[PDB]
Amino acid sequence: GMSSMQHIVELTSDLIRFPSMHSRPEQISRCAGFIMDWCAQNGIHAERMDHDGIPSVMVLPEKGRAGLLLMAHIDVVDAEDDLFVPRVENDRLYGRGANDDKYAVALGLVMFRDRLNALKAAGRSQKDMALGLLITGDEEIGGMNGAAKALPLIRADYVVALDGGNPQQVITKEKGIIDIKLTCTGKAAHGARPWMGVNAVDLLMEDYTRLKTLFAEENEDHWHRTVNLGRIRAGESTNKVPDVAEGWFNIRVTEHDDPGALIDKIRKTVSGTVSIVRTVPVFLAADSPYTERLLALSGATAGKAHGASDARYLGENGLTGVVWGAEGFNTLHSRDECLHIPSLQSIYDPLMQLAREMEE
Amino acid sequence: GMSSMQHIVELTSDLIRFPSMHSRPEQISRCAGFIMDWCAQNGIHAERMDHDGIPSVMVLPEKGRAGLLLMAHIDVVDAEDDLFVPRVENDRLYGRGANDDKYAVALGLVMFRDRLNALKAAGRSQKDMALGLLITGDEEIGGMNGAAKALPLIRADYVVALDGGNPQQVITKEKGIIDIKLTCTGKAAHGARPWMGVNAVDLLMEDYTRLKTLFAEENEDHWHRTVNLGRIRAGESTNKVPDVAEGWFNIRVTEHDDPGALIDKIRKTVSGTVSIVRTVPVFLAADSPYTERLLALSGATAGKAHGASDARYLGENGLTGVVWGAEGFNTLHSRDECLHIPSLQSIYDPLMQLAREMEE
Repeated sequence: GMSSMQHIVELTSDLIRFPSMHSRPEQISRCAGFIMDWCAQNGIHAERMDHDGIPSVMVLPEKGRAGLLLMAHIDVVDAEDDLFVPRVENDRLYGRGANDDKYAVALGLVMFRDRLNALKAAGRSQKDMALGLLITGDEEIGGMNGAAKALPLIRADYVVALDGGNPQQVITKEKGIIDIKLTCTGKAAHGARPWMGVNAVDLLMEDYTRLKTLFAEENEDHWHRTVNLGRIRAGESTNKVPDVAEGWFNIRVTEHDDPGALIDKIRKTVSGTVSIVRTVPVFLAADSPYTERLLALSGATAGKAHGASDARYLGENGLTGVVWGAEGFNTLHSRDECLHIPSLQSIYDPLMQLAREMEE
Repeated sequence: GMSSMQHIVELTSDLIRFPSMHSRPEQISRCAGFIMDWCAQNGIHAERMDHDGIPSVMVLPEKGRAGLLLMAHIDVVDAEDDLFVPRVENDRLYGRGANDDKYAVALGLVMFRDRLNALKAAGRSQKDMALGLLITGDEEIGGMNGAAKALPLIRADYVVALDGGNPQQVITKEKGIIDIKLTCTGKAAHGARPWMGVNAVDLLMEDYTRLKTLFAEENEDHWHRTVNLGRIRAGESTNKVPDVAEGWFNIRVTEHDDPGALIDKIRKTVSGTVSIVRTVPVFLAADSPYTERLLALSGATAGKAHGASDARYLGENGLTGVVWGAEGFNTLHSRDECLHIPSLQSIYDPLMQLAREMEE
C-alpha cells in the first residue's frame, strides 16, 4: 500500500497536468470532473456546482455543513507549457499549481479519504465526519463565481483557506484592494500641428507623479499601502493628439489605510477624474479558540500576507477562519514554482487532529 | 460666376453622399463608378484602374499624358452619419469631404467638361486638351495604391495636387513624416508585490521624456521637427505589473532633419525597441515658370505647410508641381468640415487660364 504522503504528491501531479488557467475554462471544468471521479472511486460523496461556468466541489459530512472546512482552488495563473509537466527533484515537486494551489486540493482529498476510511472501519459514515472540503475554480480572479457562491451554502465551525502562509505562519491578516480608473482629458489636435493640442497622456503622467506621493512609505517587510499602474489606454490614430487617457491602478491597503479616506485624498491630489472599479476588504481573522488550538497543534505563529484570497468571503458569511499552507519558498506565480514535499506532514498532522477533536 | 460654380457645389454634394471611408471600400469603389458614369454622360473619355481595392480615375487628353494635371482624392476620413448629408448655409458647403477633398474632384471634372465642350464647339477634341485629371482613392492612408501607381504612368508638364494650401497660398514645401512604434519590456509581477516587477509603462514614460529632448528646437512659425505620442497601450489585468508597453509616435521633419539620422538618434536615445511603421519624405517643389505664372494669375504667394499629401510622389516620378486648394478654414478631419463656396472661382479661373496658355 502507498503512503498518504505519496498519494498526495501523485494526486497533486495529476491535477497539475490540467492547464486550468482562465483562458482554458474547459480545463478548469475537466480538473473538477477528475476530482469528482477521484471522490467516487474512493466511496466519497461529493457535490459539484457550476456558476457562470466556474465549478466548485463540496466534500462535506452532509449537505450544507462541516466542522472544519478546508478551502482550496484548482484554477492556476498562466504558465508556459513545460510547467504543466510535474516533476520531482530532490525533496521538491515542481510545476504550476505545486504550491498555488493544487497540493492543497490533493492534501484535503487524501485527508478526507483517510479519515472516512477510518470511520467506516468503526461502523461510522460520512455524516460522522467533522472535516469538509470546498474546492473552487476562480480564486485567482477574485472568487465571485466560486467561493462567493459556495460559502453561503455551508455552515462551518471553522475554515482554513489552504492557500497562503507556510508551516510556521498562519495568516490572520491580508492586504485589501482598491482598483481605480483615472481619466485625464486633454485637447485634440492634428499630429502635424501638435502644439495646438494638449496631450492627455502627458496629463496622466503628471497625475501619476502626484498619485505616487501618496505611496511614499517604504519598509523592509513592505507592510504599507502600494500602488501599481496595471493598464493604460489612450488614442487611436497615430497622427492625432489624444484628448482622453485612462490608467487603471491596483492599490493595496493595510488595515490602517481607510479606503474611503484614501479615495478622498487621491481625488484631491490628482486633476483627472477617479472612478472606483472594485474594492476588496482587508482580511482580519476573528479571534477564535480554534485558531488558538491550531497554533498549539502546529507550533505556527500568526502572520500577515500581501495578497488577498478567498478568505475575504468568510466575514460576509459570518464564518471564522484563517489562511494557511505548506512550504513553497515564496515561488508562487513564478517559473520556479515548487512545493517542499516533507512539509505536507506539517499541515496534515495538525489539521487531522483538529478535525478529530471536532468530531462527536 | 456663381451659377457656373454652382455646378461644382452640386457635384461635390453628390460626391459627399458616398461615405468613402477606408472601412467602406465598396463606397470608395461606388464613388469612383459615379465619376466614371458622370464622365461618360458628359462625353468625356475616362479610364479606371484599381490596386488592392483602390481606384485611380484618369481623365487625360491622350493615353499617358497631360499638360496641366490636377490630382485629387475621393477617400475621406471617418465621420458620423450626419456628415454625409451635404448642406449649404452662409456661403459654405458642409460635410465630410467638402474641403478634404471632394470639392477638388468636382472642380477638376467641371473644369474638364467646361473646356472640353468649348473645344468641341470649336471643332477640336479631347486630344487637344491641356488639362488632365488624376482622381485617387487612398490619399488619406498614404497613396501607395493610388497616386504611387498612377503617377509613373502619366507624363505631365505641371501638376497641381488640389489638396492643401488656400487661395492665397500655393504650397511649395511640406514636412515629411516618420511614424514609429516604441516597445518597452519590463518584468511581470503580481500587483500585491509590485516591488518584484519592473513596470513597462514607467519605462515607456521615461523613454518618452527622453524622446522629447530630441525635439527641443523652437521658432515662431513652428518650422522644425515635432513629435506626437498618438497612442499608448499596456496591460490587460489591473492587478499585474505590465511587462510590455507600446507607444505610437507621429514625427514630422523639415528639409533640415535627415530621417535616417533622426531614426538612428532616436534608437540610440531610448531604452526600448523602435520599429518604423512608415516614412514619408519632405516635399520640396521644383522651381518652375509654371509656378511663377500660377502665382501671377492667382495673386497667391508661395508657402509651406506642416501636413503632407500625395505631392510627395512627384519628385520620384520626375514631375514638377505644387499643392493648392480652395478655402476650408482648416476644418479638415473635423465635425465642422466645410468649403467656402465663393473661393471656388478663385481656383477655377487661374487654373483654367494656365491650361489655356498651355494649349496656346
